[PDB]
Amino acid sequence: IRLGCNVSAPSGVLERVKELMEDYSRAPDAKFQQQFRHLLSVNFEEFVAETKERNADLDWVNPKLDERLQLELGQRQLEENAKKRLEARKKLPTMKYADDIIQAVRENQVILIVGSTGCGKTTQVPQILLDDAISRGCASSCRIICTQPRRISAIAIAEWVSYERCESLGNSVGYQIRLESRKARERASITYCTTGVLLQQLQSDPLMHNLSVLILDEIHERSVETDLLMGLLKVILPHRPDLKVILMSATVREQDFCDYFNNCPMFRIEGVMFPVKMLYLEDVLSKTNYEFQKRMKHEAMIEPYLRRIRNSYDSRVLDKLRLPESEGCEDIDFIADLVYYICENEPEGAILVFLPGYDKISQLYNILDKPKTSKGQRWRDHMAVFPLHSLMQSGEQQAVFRRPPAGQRKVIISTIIAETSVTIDDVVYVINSGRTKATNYDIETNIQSLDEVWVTKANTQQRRGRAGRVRPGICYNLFSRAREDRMDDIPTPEILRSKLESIILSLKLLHIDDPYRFLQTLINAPNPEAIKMGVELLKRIEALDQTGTLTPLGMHLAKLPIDPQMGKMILMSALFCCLDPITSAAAALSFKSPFYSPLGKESRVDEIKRRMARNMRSDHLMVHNTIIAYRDSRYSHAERDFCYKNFLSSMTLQQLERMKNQFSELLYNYKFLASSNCKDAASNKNSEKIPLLRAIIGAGLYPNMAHLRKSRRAIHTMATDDGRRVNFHPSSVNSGESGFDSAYFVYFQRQKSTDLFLLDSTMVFPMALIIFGDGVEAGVTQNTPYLCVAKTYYFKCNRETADVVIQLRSNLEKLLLKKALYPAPIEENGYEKQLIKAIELLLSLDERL
DNA sequence: TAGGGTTTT
Repeated sequence: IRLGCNVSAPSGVLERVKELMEDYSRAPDAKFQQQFRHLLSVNFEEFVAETKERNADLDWVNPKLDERLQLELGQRQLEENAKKRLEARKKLPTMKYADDIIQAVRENQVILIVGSTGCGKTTQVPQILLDDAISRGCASSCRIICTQPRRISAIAIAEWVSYERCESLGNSVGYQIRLESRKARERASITYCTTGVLLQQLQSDPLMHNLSVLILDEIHERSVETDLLMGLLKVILPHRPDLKVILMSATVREQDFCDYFNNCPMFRIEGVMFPVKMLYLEDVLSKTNYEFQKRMKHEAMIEPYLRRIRNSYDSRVLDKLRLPESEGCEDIDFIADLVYYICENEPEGAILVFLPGYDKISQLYNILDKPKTSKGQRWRDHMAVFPLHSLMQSGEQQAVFRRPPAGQRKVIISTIIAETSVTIDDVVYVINSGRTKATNYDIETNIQSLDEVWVTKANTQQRRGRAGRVRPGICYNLFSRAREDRMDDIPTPEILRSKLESIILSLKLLHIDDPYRFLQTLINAPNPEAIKMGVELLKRIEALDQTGTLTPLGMHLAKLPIDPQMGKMILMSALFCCLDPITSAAAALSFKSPFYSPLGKESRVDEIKRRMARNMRSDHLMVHNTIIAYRDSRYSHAERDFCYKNFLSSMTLQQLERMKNQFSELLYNYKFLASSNCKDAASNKNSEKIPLLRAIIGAGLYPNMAHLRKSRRAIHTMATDDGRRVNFHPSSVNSGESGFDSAYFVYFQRQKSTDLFLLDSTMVFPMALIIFGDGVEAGVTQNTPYLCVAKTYYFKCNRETADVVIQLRSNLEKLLLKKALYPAPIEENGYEKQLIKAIELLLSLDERL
């Protein structure tokens, strides 16, 4: 055993702590307590009964409202506002199956509608059902919820259906995404919402008694949420016979979902796109005649293939397929040539290039921007080149989607962001690398990695679709048909990659107490060892006890829309009066960071983050300081110049502020804060005490610790608590820095790409880990007295301080158990404040002088 | 010295 720095406290400080704890130890209405015990006493039968009396609103119908929307509908279908709209609707393929669909929903509880894009299933199926209920005289019985995976889609689709119905948004159709809603009228209505909104509303209505029809869309994408939702539909619908659900899918393994719902009726609706011709690597080379020069395991794939096409291609075209670099995007000069080829031949239209990630977008941007070849210098002035990437600004401006200036052709260099998330309408040509990046969590080594991999057949068909929204397009795939043959059908469904602590906790609020049982029933059941790992984390942070039952703390965490570790950090900041900086750290880690990474400016972005960090050695507090500067930028009417000079996204910052207010308002509702305003003076009496903020951050990120050992920009010898050598990710503020006041760090995410990096980190102090961690014991090892945390990191510590810290931890354990069970703000002049002050005192010993 | 992409009453 190695022994770290001494953490013993002075006599005078220890005496004040003993007095504070002894004043805390002379202390003698809980709606929450009653609800927590009620959840733990009832079995599932009682819980289904009890939720059916409490959610009874749609037992009530209004016949005069029914009668008036019926008559109003019949005559507004004689106006010429509509009836232009209505015959333009009838040109969508879905509307010819209108009556077959109405009849199928009436006769069956679950149906499935399969259709390619342009078929109108999302637009039309909700209104076919809605207008049928209104026509039949049953308007007020009808409440239609239709889920979508992405926030942008729920809005645009709702604004479209509202237009198709000659209404301002909010009367018959509405949308609800998180922290923004234009709600439809209460009854006879269609609401589009993200799947996550629906999932949060089960906590209050777990058997879906507040809607009459549920439509799940784009389920073939196998997001965690809709895969989760279908699992719970098999629990709910045996108890909701009147509820109608309509599954909706693209033609991507349609049959899986039909199989799941044992064999339900399945419609196939034709689509509307223009033909997109597909070329593979052998076809591109025979048209570009490009030549390369500056493992294998390749040959066994390509040489059989080269014999079955031998008479369909020139022999020299086939010999380039023998090169492993011809495949994918290993040679960017070859992608630049195919861009140059489309510019000379092959008439008007924008080019959409899919490359895996930032590094290879940067490469092809620079070859087209500052060409080395004369062929490319030819074309530099006649291309308007746009990189597209979720950390780049181009998506949140308006030029990437408008048509290019006269005499210039648009070239978009994009990651998979342009497959579904972002949409460009005048694209005619797609260059499909066939390579993207994916995250791989390995249960065996607990190493999450970011690897470049081949795309799936579902992927390439989506990319080919992006070429046929305007004209017949062309799609070039930079890989052979032999490579396509060995591609997977779909990407790994993401629930097999995710960690489950958040889901397991959410299930216990739906009275699904065994997660091994229920998770085994999804389409793709996760590794039961991942569940074991999720449960052990939830046991560690004490959201479940050691028999696995929900604790009072765990019930509050389950009700916060944020991963449960960061949920805990937010509660802590409510009881330790540092709420505004800590909810900033939490929001940013759950959402993304507000900094762009524009091309060519990486070293300048490094300076900005270094300056916003104010030398506090933490990526988390850096964000909070960025947010403090953004508010001052707005108070100053200098917001756009501030965002310009610092490479920050206004819209991300404005979203992080809506999230911090959501957290404080939730905490105010749960009786943990006196005020809902997260910048309130009383909730932030300690918000400037930097050592205390590292303590609360660590209380959330624990047990993700790392210890630093050497120096030299600088070279770091560092390792996580488990012994693996790590480094800070170069995008982190602590990469390469020299002279840390402490050698210990906490982190949210470890990731291997070129090395094992920490993507974010805060420098932390040993006494903070001791107070808020576990695995704390006192003893002697060489002949010196120690005190340790996680039984991993051992610190020299006198026996007077170790006696006080152990007794201080035991009172902190008791205080948290009380505030979870009987929520109230900590009163500024009471017994519980005395314990808090004891902790403020100890941690303050580590401020930089 | 490096950053696939969604999303939460």
